[PDB]
Amino acid sequence: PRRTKLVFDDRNYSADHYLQEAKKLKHNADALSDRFEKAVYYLDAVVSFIECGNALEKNASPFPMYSETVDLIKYTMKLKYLAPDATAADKRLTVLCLRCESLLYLRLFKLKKENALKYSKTLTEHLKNSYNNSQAPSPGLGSSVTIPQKIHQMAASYVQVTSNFLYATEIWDQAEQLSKEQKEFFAELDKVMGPLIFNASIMTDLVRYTRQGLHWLRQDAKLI
Amino acid sequence: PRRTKLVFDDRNYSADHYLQEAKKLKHNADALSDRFEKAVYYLDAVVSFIECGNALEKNASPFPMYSETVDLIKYTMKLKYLAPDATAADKRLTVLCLRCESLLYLRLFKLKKENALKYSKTLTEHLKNSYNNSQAPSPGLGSSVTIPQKIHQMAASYVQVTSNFLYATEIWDQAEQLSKEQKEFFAELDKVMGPLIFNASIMTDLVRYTRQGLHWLRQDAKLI
Repeated sequence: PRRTKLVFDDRNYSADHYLQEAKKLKHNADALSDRFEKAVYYLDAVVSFIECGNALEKNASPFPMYSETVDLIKYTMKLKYLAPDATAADKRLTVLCLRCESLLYLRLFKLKKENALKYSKTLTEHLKNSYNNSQAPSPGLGSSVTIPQKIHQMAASYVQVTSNFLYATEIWDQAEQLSKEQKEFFAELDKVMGPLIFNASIMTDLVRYTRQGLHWLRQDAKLI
Repeated sequence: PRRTKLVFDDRNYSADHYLQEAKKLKHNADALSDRFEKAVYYLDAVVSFIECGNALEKNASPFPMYSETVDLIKYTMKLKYLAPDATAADKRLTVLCLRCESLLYLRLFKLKKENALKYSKTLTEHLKNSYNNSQAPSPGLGSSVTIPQKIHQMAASYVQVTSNFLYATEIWDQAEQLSKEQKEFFAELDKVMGPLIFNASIMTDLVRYTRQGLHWLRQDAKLI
């Protein structure tokens, strides 16, 4: 097919503009019957939800916005890629979802990574001291520990923030592996848009990459 | 200056070959008097230590090897970049050290990332349950927690593994920021070698990039 590259608007709108545009696209997805046509419009809306979250950061928290669209991405992928009847378009659509989900998880981590590095040093120091203080020393030789409530909650949130990265790495490798089955399609998309970089591509780079991919999918799916 | 690109040997030697070559270069660094000439040879040895660690992975653990050369990288940077008399070569040498330290930290994380994702789910589940079980419920309304020793040590190691990534991200951004002060030098190095990718560049890619950079530094420093 003849490939065309989207011309992207340089205007930066407000979060409400993108949020209202995201809701209209999701409503279009809800009305549709076909799972692929639904999933395309769901990912289209997902891109607009990401734009609204990015608008929040450019204005002055995007964390709830990004978390809730991660949830929508998960629901979106359940519409189709592991199925035996899964088509090459389903796999391509899944790769685009995985790229968004991965980079969104990485953003969720980065928004609270200042907390993570402090907590890491404090937790490491307090865990070694609470373990030593719980175990009675035995001269001539050298089951439940108690910790402060503050250290407990610091541990809980530290696990939560670092988990977001753990998911970002795993989902990124998953996208990297699955694209091997559609190497030609995504080598072309990478050629036109430049490839997404895990630690370097900003939300706008991701938004345009995904929309350009959706453009080609609708062209192959003969949709509007 | 006229830039030349190193021709890299395609032979893959054993860990002992690279380890013995790394020790000889470090001994050369120890004998030298000049801090810059020492630091160049220290980073040269660091590259060979990395090659020995990579040889261990290609053979069949590289974790001690990589951790100990991270330590050598830290000592190496203390020889010079924040100093007021710091030259453009010191800053360039520091960027190369930071690239190695960052990617080595990321490798240290990746070697034990299977433990991290399991521990994340278990810790999250057990922390919420131990916190609820410690706090007495109060009908009509809806300081130190105790945890098993196994959950304690699982938390301790989970912090240790995820920390390695926290350092990798922070040191990578530090390298990214500092190269802005030497944008021309590293735009050229990136052009000849291809740019290092945080989550994608393997150890061999990093080894050659660093050695190519050291080549240019010795050329500008008029050293052998």
